[PDB]
Amino acid sequence: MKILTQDEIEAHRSHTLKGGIEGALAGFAISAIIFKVLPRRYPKFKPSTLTWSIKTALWITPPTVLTAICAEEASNNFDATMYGSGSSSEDALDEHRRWKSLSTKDKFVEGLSNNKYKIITGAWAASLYGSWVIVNKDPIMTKAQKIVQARMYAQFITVGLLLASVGLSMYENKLHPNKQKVNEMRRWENALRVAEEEERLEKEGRRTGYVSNEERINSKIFKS
Amino acid sequence: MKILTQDEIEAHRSHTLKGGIEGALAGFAISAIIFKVLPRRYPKFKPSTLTWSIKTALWITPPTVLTAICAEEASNNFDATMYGSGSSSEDALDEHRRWKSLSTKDKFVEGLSNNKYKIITGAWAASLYGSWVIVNKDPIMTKAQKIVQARMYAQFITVGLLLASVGLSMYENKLHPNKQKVNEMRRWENALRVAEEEERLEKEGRRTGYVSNEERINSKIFKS
Repeated sequence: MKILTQDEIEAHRSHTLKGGIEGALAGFAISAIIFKVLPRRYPKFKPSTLTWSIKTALWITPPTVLTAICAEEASNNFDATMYGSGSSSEDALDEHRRWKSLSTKDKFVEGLSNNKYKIITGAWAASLYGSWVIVNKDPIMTKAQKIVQARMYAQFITVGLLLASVGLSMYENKLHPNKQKVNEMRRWENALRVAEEEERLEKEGRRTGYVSNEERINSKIFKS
Repeated sequence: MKILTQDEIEAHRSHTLKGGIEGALAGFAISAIIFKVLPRRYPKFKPSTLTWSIKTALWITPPTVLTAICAEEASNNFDATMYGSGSSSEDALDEHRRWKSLSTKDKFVEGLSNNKYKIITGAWAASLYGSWVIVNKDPIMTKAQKIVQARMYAQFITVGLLLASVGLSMYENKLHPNKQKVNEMRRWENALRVAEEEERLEKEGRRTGYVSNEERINSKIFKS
């Protein structure tokens, strides 16, 4: 019946929202450019069906992240009131509340830091094509080992997307986005099957061999 | 007309709640019995990986079908705990829902038919082991080749589960604006990735050349 509100201060990432549209256009450019780095020099990589899978999970993130902008344009009316004197009385007390914080920078670390991480991630991708041209001193060896070696670093740089992804859904949990902890795990248990499935090819798949691999046996039996 | 009674003065769809709980305890029996039929005759194991996945999606289906019981026990009961208000359009709206039917017997086809389909489905499972006990072949052929033949009927008998599934989540959309559904396509596009992935192994498996050539190998060893 008589209950006041608690911390009902209307304030969100409206400042970063402007960048939300700039990131949507960048996702379409780097999306196709990253896949060309390898196939750019060579004609057609036989194992190109691998890089083709990740390209599917990248199209679902950019169109959904937009949900942060539509939530702001709908929540607080952008055309509420411009800047003018008039007779303000309710907003007058809004200033007495910040007199206890005395820290306006609190909102600055939210935008300023974003511009930094924004570029730190873009350079984290080009490191793959720049690592080949800048340096490349390898003798005649099975180039395939490099194709399956990429998996190693990938499995790691990949989790950076999953972890940062769930944290976005668990945040909305505050008000009432859904109910009963469920569904969420759909992407953790599902990514596990498509992952463990690739192993059946490493154990059942027949590997190759050469004159150097057979010579390594002499050093193995040497153990006594 | 002296209150002779008979058995029950009601036949609402809720009458199915009785079998709803009987199914939860029933799967526990067919669950392990169906998996033993094949490995029971085989003195050794091997294809336990293909059978371990199909059994995973079956554990989450039965615990969710219960959503129909907890919904009927609350709905007809006190839905709004605190004093919300009173009756809503559900009273005047029931007028259009009452014309949908014509006779009271219409409620009998709801249960009387459920018992019929309840048996026709139980015989579709045992048909695989009862088909082997028959034993009617003097000569013997490659067994591993038959292990991949089941994939011709399975994928078909499986779709019977997917269709009946979305039909349950799509029916709620009728009168339920609140608590919308997450994303039905979540599973279709997902069931396709884990599916097409199984083909990558069929392209590498090059044991036989063709169905007619496989039988020609018997005469090939005869000629020199």
